[PDB]
Amino acid sequence: SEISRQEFQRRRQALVEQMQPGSAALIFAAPEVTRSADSEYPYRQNSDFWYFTGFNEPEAVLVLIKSDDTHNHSVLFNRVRDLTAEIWFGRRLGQDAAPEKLGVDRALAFSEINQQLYQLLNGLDVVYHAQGEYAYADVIVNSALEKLRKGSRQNLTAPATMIDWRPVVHEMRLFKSPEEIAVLRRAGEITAMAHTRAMEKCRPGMFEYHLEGEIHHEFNRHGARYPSYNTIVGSGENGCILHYTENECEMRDGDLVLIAAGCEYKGYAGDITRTFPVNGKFTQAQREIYDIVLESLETSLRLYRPGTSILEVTGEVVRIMVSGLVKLGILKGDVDELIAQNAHRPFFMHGLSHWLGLDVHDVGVYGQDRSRILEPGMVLTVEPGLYIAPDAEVPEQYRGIGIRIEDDIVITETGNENLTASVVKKPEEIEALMVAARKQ
Amino acid sequence: SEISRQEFQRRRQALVEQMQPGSAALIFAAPEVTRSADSEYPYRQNSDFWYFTGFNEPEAVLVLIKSDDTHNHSVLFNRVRDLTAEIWFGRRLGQDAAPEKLGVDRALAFSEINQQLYQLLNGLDVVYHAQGEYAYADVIVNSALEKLRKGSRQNLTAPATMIDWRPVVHEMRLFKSPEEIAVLRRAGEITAMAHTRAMEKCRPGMFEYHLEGEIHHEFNRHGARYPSYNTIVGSGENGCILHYTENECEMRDGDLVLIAAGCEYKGYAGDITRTFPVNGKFTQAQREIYDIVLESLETSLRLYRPGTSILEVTGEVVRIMVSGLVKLGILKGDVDELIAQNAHRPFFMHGLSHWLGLDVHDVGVYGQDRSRILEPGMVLTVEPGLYIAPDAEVPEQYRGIGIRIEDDIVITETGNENLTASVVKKPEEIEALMVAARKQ
Amino acid sequence: SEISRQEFQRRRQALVEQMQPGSAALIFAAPEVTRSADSEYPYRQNSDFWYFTGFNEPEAVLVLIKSDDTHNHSVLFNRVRDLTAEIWFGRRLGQDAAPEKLGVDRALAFSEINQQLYQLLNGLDVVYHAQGEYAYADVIVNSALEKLRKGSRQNLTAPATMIDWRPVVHEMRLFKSPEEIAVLRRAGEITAMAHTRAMEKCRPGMFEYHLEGEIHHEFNRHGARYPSYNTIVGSGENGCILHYTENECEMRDGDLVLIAAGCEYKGYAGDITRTFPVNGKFTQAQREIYDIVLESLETSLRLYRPGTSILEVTGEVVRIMVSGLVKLGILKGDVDELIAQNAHRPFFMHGLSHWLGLDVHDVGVYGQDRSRILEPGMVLTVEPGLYIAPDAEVPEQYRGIGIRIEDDIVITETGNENLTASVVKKPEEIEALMVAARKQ
Amino acid sequence: SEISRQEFQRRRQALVEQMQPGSAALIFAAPEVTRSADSEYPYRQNSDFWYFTGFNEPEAVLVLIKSDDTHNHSVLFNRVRDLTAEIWFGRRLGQDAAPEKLGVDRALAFSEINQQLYQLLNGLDVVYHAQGEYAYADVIVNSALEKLRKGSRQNLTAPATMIDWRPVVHEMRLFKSPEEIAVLRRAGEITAMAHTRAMEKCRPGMFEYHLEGEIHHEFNRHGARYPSYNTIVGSGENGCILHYTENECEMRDGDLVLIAAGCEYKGYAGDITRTFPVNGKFTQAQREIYDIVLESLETSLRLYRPGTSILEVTGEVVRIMVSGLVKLGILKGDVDELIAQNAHRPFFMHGLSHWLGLDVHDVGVYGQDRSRILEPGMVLTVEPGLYIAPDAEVPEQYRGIGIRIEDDIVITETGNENLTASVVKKPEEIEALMVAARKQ
Ligand SMILES: [Mg+2]
Ligand SMILES: [Mg+2]
Ligand SMILES: [Mg+2]
Ligand SMILES: [Mg+2]
Ligand SMILES: [Mn+2]
Ligand SMILES: [Mn+2]
Ligand SMILES: [Mn+2]
Ligand SMILES: [Mn+2]
Repeated sequence: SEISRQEFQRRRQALVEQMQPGSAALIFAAPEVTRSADSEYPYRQNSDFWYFTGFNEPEAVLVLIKSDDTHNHSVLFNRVRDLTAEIWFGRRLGQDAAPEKLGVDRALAFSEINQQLYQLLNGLDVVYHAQGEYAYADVIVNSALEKLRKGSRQNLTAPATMIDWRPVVHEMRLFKSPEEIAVLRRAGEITAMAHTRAMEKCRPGMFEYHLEGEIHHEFNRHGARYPSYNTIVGSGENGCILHYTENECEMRDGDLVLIAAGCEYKGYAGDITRTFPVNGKFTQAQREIYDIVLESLETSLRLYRPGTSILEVTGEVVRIMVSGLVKLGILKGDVDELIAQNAHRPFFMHGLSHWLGLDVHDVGVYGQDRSRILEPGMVLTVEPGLYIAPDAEVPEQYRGIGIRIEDDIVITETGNENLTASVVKKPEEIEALMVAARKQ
Repeated sequence: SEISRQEFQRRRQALVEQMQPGSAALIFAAPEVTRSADSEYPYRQNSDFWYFTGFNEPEAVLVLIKSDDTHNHSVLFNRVRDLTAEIWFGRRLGQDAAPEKLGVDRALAFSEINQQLYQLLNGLDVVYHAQGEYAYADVIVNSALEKLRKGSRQNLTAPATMIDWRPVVHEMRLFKSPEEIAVLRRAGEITAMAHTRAMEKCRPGMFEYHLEGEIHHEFNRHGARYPSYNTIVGSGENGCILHYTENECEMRDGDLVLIAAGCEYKGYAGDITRTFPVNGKFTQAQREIYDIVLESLETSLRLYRPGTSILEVTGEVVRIMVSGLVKLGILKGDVDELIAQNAHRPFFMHGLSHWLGLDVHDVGVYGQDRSRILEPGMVLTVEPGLYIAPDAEVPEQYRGIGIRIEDDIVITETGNENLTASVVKKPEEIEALMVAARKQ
Repeated sequence: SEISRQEFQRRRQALVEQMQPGSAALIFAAPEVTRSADSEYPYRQNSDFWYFTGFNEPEAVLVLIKSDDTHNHSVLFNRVRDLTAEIWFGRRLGQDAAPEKLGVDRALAFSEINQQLYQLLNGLDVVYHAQGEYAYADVIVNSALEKLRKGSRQNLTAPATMIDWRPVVHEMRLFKSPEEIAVLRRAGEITAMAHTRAMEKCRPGMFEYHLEGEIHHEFNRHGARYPSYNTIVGSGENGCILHYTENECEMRDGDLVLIAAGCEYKGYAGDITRTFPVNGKFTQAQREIYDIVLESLETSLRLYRPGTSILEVTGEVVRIMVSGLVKLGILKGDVDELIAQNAHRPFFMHGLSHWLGLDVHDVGVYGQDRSRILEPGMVLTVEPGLYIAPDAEVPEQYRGIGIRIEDDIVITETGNENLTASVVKKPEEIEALMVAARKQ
Repeated sequence: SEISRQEFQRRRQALVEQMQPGSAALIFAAPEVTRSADSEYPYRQNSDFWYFTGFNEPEAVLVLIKSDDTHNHSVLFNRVRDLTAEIWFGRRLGQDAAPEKLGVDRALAFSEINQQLYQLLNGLDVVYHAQGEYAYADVIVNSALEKLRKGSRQNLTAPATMIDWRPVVHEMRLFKSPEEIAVLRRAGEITAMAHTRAMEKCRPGMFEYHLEGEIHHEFNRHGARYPSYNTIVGSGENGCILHYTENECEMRDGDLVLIAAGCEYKGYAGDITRTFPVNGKFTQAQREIYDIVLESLETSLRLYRPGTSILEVTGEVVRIMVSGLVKLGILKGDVDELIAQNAHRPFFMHGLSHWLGLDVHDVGVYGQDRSRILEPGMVLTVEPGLYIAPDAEVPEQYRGIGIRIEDDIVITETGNENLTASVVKKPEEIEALMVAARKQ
């Protein structure tokens, strides 16, 4: 699946619909980024710029002008075409093709932006700009307003009101359209297929990085060239470190392995976590921690629906975890007291769920302590985990265990749809998958 | 292979050996880098910082102080240890472990650098600093010198002489040690193995990006997690674009495919280019252009040795190319005149060779028009190419063809060693390899 | 006269009255300014900061917070008291005295501003700030908003709307109160008294700078320590240069001298220009140019009233000037055509009138081509001039003559009040004043 | 007196004589400076720029290039001429006149500096630059070096060594030439004449600022338009504040008045302090403190000579002060112990002497605790003072007294010359001068 021109158009109109009359919205592209010396990282367009343009070039600015409640138009600044530059660093849209390709009214050369932008802004009342987002953008916008302010003898005037569009735009991205969901559904399928391959490929003696390569190859072959975030393969005690990306260790028979990987497909992010035995068979100590994390996930998946919140479902997961850990002797005392003492926090120290979208940790307001009432169209992760440090004062068999199980869901009219259930998580189904592969 | 502690030590002493008495050299680490929102790219240490420390953390500064011709010592500023931070973003060396692990005399907290650095610099005559390399570094160094200048009532004084260490350090990196060469030799083997796999895997109907995934998987499985540069898979007319990285097109039976990929192994870069038929069989038009590019490579490999230069070997390649193109009717006129008219340049528009090392386009002085006399220990690429644009006024059969063949060599006492000959380039050996794979 | 506490209070309330509910206005003080090395210029408070505080310290910020339509309060950040610092660089208000002295609700240490300001702004909808006014201020405000934006996990939120208060505040300053006018009336008397002294003191052989010293001494003795702008004493051909401040030349018998000086009294600016013979007797050529400039001034003073504009009165002055210059042969042709050709502009090349107040070139909107309808309370200068360059192609006797006559007026309910008529401008009254002094 | 072209030439050659072969020295002019809105302070050229050019324009850069030990030349960047701009903001030298007027080899337009400077610097080994002196200068120089560094394919190269010229240039300014001394001698005469006038004019009932106006008028009439520093008139308890410039108080019969004023004449600074009774007659308590300060000055003036130091003469002054204060009961205990306890410091808390020159607090190295051996040609102030705070626990009659007496001297071959003895300081000679004036 993909995002059509029509959808990019609707999004711009949805934004403009909310802008005041006599205003201009300025959305800048991401700068290129050095990796070392003159070699650069693969380009990643700014998410908000991408959201409105589907245009993957740097040195580009969308300008949406609203004259009144029925009049508005779009100017794109982008790089001019250049034979030399393209024979080297590759094709560019240019100005001729831009209006038709991107559905914008006008297209001007980025090199002229300092001589043009202030003219577009002259006489307006409001300018919507994301201050401090990019330095070069602030330079451009401040430079344009200075011309207008100091140029009253040339009958210029600056908009006196600047407004952050980020709250507005991020509220928009918080609610996914059917097109967005179809794309995310596929990023789900692709990411899940990679996690299955990792489970099937893993043998003791392989390195954590070998499963990374397997996952990335799978993303790639389905047309998801880059991951959504730096992949984590934490075997053994490395699984207790939430952002472990060294992936440098030999995987040992007896250890668990926590794999956290996500693809980026048409800009949208998959994000799955699966934990499993390197030797294909859970031990009793591993099962005892795993069944608690799994029940937390399965209950959350039953509970997530419109009307509830992340805060609320989290309360149910806390209860499941404290109760489970008491029964294992990892915690001692009354369950209810232990909850009010947050006794779980040394072992489960992150949130249950985050928004998912163009960014893996997606934009949108959570509300105080994530108490926001969920509504259909919201996409989020469900990711309970338990992490018992190597030197935790608990029964020995639980020390140095890190387990997380993460799924991606979308809130629907009567509950949620699970986008990542195509990769197994029930421990017997994991063990069966892995036994199958060792045959073949 | 790898780089030992001893080697990192020697390098620092080699630098200090050249510093003046009463001086301090300041080498800063690379900053982390955003990819989108709060997710970051995989960390890539500054090459010069890596060269002297083998230390892959940000927020770290090497300070080498030379008191006189026999007295000198090293202070490392690096991040302090922090349980919380490491449970999240992963392990850190800290100050306790640093002196022993990295072979430095002292280790201080980066957070204290503003309160400490000016003390280290007080009373010196010279400070070696790479101005404009990183903004945060310039802020730190300028801030330290301002304290010293304005603090004469506290008996402080600033070094009045600042010197760029980059010329000195890059001259050092231009000459590889036996350890460096062993590492580069393996980056050669790994990169070559990937290009062979790409040749064996390619079928018509596959996308350019599918061969990218095959190459990256191969790098990964040999412990080269990231490439040295953004991989190019240019099939058909896409091969005429020198930095084509979209890799988005279906590969067609009849087209050639130019694959330019390199691994990064222990920090050092492989860089290979191979061009071949998507269907495993060169056409006559393809052979006619390929044999010219290949003869250029084979002659260059015979000629490269101590005493000659890149400029000089390039002259021989120009002659081979002009002569070849005349015989095909791509160029008309006297060969010698055509050379003095640079008639080849529309078709071969980049250099023959670049330095290779910690950076793929490696540091070191080429001399005017790359006329520098080569010496043993120099590592460089040999990469002739011919690119006939789709709309070139030449016989039709040559239009839209892009061919390059690149090998990595090291200059030795009596010639060069080819690090990448383990992947085939003779057209019959390419066709044989590909026929073999299609069986299976 | 002076400005009371009550007036400073009213001004703040007038500003707040116009702010939106749930907003904060941030007004910063001027930075100290180096003259050479470590010696600084006399401090000059930012006019807008002065306008609301009457507080002549740097490192100070007024914060006016509007909670709703009946609730609002003021926090002043200012420098803490310090015995050492004051024994050196002089007294400071501190925080204890500030609420009572300046009539503000709270007073905090400027050194704490980064730790406090974001707390004041948390949860508001609008912040009024003058962007690009001072660099240190922008750093402070951007820093405060970044904390609030990135701090949603600490239940912080930034105002999404920033608004320039300058248009609002400058509209306020455009209309002077009775207190302001009494002060300006005295700045008028003082400035006029200086121009009379200059006329009485001038002999041929004195230098232009000697009359500067006389003027400044007069300002000083009436308690106007500094001038409003750099004083101009342009004798002879130096009078053709509108901002001639070298004042370095010997004044010659036969030349005219244009003196443009203004005092600064309680922050408010006088601005007078008078031109006169260095030898106390106008020649015929001087009278012929002088009578045109004078009639322009006298007619303008009759015409200036509520209902008309500067543009309109300027049209009458153009007519007077073109007609006068035709009769002298300086211009040739029909008067009406010459006006439509702007034939006067080589000789009268600046505006007739500028707003006067806390700044000599005072704030407030002129409207296109200064067409704004005048209203009572507006203070402005009336300053026609004619400047015949030394090499102008006109009759010899007019070359190298520069004459301007400037008065300060305030628009009243039925016309204007002249604040500077206490210094003579009729040529016979100038000559009489000067003859009297020579006795002284 | 004044500074000739020849002297400016010698100074440049003296600098070049010390530069390395293959180097360029870059000396930038001062930027204009805002006072309020669009009105600016009187221009004050950077002292070091003035020192080598005698050129009082902004947007100007001296470039001294040293090719070898006998070859060197000067390029001045300065503002181009412009009719419009000069008819407004006044005359400019331009490029045509500059070589002859300023004795430089070449003169280029400042507007071209970014396109030219890097060409001048290309291929050099050293560039002398004052980093952090002015922001615009650092931008220019960093910009020029970046072009050269990144432009090796255009056979450019940057000087790898940057050196601060300030230590070198300030050592030069520390030793005044006969021309400089003649100028300083006159700045002495002028400043002294102002202090005499202040003594003769002062009556009780006058304000501190009235004597400021008298002093400035005197500076002005001798052709010293601006003071060297912000004038201090501290009567009564205001005299205990070392940098008291409010000068806002009525001068009371019975109080002392400390006047600290200095002129700026041809760029060079006078700096005199005199203290005296507002009513022309010292009381006994005033005499008792005054005679200690005066004996300190008179002994210092006998002692200052080549071979001694400021530190050393200061030791003698400490002894005089401690002994004097003991005899008055202001200090109790053994004199020698009290000295080793620095018991004087609450009452005499600044240095005895500072370098004087183009800056009042002039450049040049003092050595640790001002221990530098004095040599002929050094110009410095001699300024002992005693300041008894209003709430000091000492006999009542001494509280709230501030007395300083400052003279300017130049070290000669066999002692010093007093430049400011033309204004009286013996108390009977003060009282006589003041009685004479009252007749006016
Ligand atoms: Mg265990
Ligand atoms: Mg073809
Ligand atoms: Mg004349
Ligand atoms: Mg007393
Ligand atoms: Mn997640
Ligand atoms: Mn290459
Ligand atoms: Mn005026
Ligand atoms: Mn002094």
